[PDB]
Amino acid sequence: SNIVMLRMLPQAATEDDIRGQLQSHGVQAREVRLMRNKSSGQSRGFAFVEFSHLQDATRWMEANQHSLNILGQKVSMHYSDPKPKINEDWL
Repeated sequence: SNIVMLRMLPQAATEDDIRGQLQSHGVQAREVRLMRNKSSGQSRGFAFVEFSHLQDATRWMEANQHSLNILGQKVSMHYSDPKPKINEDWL
């Protein structure tokens, strides 16, 4: 899988906090879904982070033993899908 659902985030965390954590492991995020949007609803105490490479999700997962820590909150990580297999990317 290349998606990393980050459950148990705080309200206060940002898209940019996560950019920091990804880059500390030396992993690009392809995309980040954490607050900001309003519309789709990314502002709940989770993220839906996606990687360019299926291995890279597993990289960030296992290199943190399947738990991160952002603004002190203990965050869990879960594959919410294998990959986005929609035929559209603007729907």
